[PDB]
Amino acid sequence: SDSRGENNPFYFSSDRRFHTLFTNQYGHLRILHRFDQRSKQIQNLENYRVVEFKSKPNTLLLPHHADADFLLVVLNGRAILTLVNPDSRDSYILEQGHAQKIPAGTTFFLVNPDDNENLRIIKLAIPVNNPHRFQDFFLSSTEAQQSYLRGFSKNILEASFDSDFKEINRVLFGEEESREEGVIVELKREQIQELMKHAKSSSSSQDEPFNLRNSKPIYSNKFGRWYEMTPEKNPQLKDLDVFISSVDMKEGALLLPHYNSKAIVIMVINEGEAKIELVGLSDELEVQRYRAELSEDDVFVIPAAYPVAINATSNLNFFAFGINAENNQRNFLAGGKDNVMSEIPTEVLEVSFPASGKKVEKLIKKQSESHFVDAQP
Amino acid sequence: SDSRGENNPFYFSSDRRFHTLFTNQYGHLRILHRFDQRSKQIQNLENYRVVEFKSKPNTLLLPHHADADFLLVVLNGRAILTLVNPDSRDSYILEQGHAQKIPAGTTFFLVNPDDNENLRIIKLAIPVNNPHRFQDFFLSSTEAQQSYLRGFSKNILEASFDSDFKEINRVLFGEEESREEGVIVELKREQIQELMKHAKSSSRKELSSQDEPFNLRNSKPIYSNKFGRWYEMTPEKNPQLKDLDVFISSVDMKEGALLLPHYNSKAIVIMVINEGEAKIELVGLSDLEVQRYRAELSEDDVFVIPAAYPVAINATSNLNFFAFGINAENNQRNFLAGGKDNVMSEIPTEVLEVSFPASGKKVEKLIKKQSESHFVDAQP
Amino acid sequence: DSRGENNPFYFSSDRRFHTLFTNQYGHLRILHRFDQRSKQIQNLENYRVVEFKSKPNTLLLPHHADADFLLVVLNGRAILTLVNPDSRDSYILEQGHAQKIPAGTTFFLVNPDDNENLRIIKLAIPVNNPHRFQDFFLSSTEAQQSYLRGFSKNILEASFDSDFKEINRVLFGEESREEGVIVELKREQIQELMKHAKSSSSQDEPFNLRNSKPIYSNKFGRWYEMTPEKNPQLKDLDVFISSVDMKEGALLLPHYNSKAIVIMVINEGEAKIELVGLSDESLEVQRYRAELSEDDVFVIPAAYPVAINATSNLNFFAFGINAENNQRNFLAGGKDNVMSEIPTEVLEVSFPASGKKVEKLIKKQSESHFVDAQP
Ligand SMILES: [Ca+2]
Ligand SMILES: [Ca+2]
Ligand SMILES: [Ca+2]
Repeated sequence: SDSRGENNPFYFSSDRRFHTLFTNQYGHLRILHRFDQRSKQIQNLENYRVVEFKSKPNTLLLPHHADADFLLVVLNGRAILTLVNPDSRDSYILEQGHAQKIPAGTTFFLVNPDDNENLRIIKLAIPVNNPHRFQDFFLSSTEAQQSYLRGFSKNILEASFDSDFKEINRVLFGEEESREEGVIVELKREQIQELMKHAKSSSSSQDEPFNLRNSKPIYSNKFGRWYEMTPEKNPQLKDLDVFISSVDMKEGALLLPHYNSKAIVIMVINEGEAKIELVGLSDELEVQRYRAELSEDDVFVIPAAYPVAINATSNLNFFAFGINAENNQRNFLAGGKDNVMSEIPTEVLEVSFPASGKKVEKLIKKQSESHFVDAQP
Repeated sequence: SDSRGENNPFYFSSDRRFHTLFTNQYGHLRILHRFDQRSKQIQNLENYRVVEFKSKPNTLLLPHHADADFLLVVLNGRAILTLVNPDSRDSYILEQGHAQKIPAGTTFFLVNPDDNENLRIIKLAIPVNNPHRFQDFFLSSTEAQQSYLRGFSKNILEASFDSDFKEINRVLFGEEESREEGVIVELKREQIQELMKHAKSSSRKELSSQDEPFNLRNSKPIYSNKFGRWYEMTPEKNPQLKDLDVFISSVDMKEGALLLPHYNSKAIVIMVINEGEAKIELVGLSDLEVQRYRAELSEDDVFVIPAAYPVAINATSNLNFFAFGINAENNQRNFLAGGKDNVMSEIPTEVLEVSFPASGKKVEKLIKKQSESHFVDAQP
Repeated sequence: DSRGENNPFYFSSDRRFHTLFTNQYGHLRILHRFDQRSKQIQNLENYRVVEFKSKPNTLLLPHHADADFLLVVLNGRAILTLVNPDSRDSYILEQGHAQKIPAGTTFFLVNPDDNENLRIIKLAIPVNNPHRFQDFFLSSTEAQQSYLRGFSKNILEASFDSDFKEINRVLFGEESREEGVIVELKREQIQELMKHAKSSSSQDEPFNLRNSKPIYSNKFGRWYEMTPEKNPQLKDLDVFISSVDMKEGALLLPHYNSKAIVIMVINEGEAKIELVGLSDESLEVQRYRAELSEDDVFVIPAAYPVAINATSNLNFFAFGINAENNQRNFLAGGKDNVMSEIPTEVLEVSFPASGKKVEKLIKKQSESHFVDAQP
């Protein structure tokens, strides 16, 4: 009666739950299948899309903008993010863990300055025109796509650029100098240098990128570490009412059963393997079990209030976006810290469970560690 | 053009428009049929649900949390509301009229500390995961439901509680019969008093804390006379209400009293009958003739007054109803008769002259005939 | 290529409006639902647009609607009176004036001019149902019963403290009732409620974007714009308003609004508009074109590139939804040209020609925003 694997509606595997928007020899862009189409239980995520981006060393994703706000996050590798504005531009160096909100319609390009490592990015998108999807407008002209400038008539273009259409087509379109093949190209090492010296490394600005990784972990012991930034801590995060998390776990570590009070969590596996257990209510009852094994790039959604537990089967790190973030309270159901069960009066425990109240409190204090424990032990 | 009784889409009778979520000898929890499913004319109430809870003396609603924001209101009686947080807990004693916003996901339990009076509660619910409904997660293990802790596997449970499953199952699940029968149990006085010790009181004389239970009945009525009185708290005056953009009303009317025709400018009102009976007249527009919506209201019935729709209420017995005003911010109640808050009496003569058949003279005259305000006698 | 009536972003005065009421003294029309014509602008589903036109010395009878209104005077003059529970406020509205009318506010409208017509466009935000609103007229005419008629004899008698007969005579009169919701007033009358009114909570009264410094301005056109960050009423609605003047033969350079969904209407004149979308295997652009005439409405989705040719002297007004911090990115010219902010190395690979050449072309056009439609 359990919902496991690809039958688990909260599981979005990279193997079967993504759609490739673009892919070539240098990298790819993939968009996660819609949340609400997979399950009505997370219908309120219908206004969010998730994009995964990967590109090989010394690559560049060409200038483009979208009718969607983006909360870009670097899961693995390093990158140069340049936001191009109407009368200025800003380049930033994003290290693993760095996040940055990109207002909708902001033209931008991305570089993987690393000479040997791939760049992996996870991006939360909030569409503007249609609540369920957005469009990527590439200003560039490649064999894979026409520049949107091509949408204007000859007369408009000639009067706009104060030039003959033959020069315009020759220089910008190349649709009788040759154009690149796709929206992800490889740059010469020297070129990466020029772009690199102009970028600014992040050392909570309303604009500049931030790294939750270099803040004090909210939870930290021998089995795991948990970094988290909330809208209370960051203005970009407050605008989106979203919190972000980055958690490390050693092989054999267990993230104890817990539930987020009001936040809907979208998590992604950065590296490692994990077994996750989610509890829902069956459908005047009985609990509905949702199980899944997560691997690199897999996405999983933890609905607000649904109890959850994660067992790391290998060293692991996962990232998470918390929707409806403001004042979320993480309620643990075991351990000696943030444990809501330990906050219930003896008299209430007496009637809430079969055994006596004192017999329940005794069992509750058994586990002396908090948040992360030995999966065995 | 007269939709009345159970054919009135804005009427949600206690009799046919509720679904029982749980019921037993000590009390029951019911949820109103979805608003949007009844009428597209109130489509924007789709993200709201309404729950009615009623329990006997000395009872307790076991600890649980829900994926929905709650605006809990004690319609009748008194209760101890305890909010159990990750690392602490707060208890409050709620007298009739008290309201408190319970953030989504907050584990809480509820007790009727009164020895002879029932506890009647009405909750405005705003679901988080799905806009149309929420789930109730009970931590307890009873014959009626499994603890959500059961959803986890034995290995996770053992590791989590650092104990053998044999013990865990016996202590928390047990499926002699040690478990209670349902999610609402009866407690002994000693237990009640013990759950009362740290419970805080609002105390009108004291200085209130914006994040704790508040009672609109301890404030000065906005309207008040021989026939009825109206208490009201708005988001402008309360942060909990502001976060929800909702106002709350508590209206007292004596038998034979008429609540004059009026309309709320922008708030969509969900009203519920606390005690008594009344006849309601709501005015809508047909798809230009007017469309009439009438209903006879009694205890626990819910009725929706769409924003801008004119409405009048006639109390056929002493009455008290409570109301939730959605899209509340800066709402302006426009009365259509009487000598106060009457929008008509604010229309220049020349405009009244062409607006109605008679001269602006005769019209302004008919307007000033009623010297009462808000509440008048229903049978002069 | 989608053009004319086949362009889903084009909402013509000729066939995309529905008349709510019309008589010899004026009419009220509401635009067909945006989302019903195109899913590309589904997020405009909670908005409606109404066009109001009344001749000299007319009055729109007192009424209220379960919808927030942002009323704009396209052409003409007007007296807007907001009738509250315990008071009333009259405002003189000149061409270009805008005023927000909170939902449920009873108001009446007068065209005090002797010859000029009153033309208004209203942005509406429904309260009870997201897709439409109800207009409640207090008045009693041959076209509509007063909503008071909805209450019973007993309620009415007790409410007004009078026998029904008098009530039914003074208010309903099914010395008779007018023909419709728009009536003509004698000059004497106009003068009356005219002198009471007030022209030119301060930041809660009508405002006029044309009394501000144009954001862009030259010999070919000028652009007046008021955003949420400059007006409280606009901030509540998260809407910006625009008034653009263009002389015949002028070209508004290719550009796009970063996050604002724009609803524009042609006040006077005619224009040619070119919008760029994407088709949905080389990815091709989708061209949306149309000729915009008086009262026509056209929607520019956020992020969609657009350009406009004024084929006659022209003025258009626009509503910007999701306005907060909108960034208008121009794609040519000197000022606000995002292409000129792209580094040489990046341009080098984004286009066929070399970076230096791309840069040379981009700088060829030294003029900004508005230019002559001639190279
Ligand atoms: Ca027990
Ligand atoms: Ca008359
Ligand atoms: Ca090139």
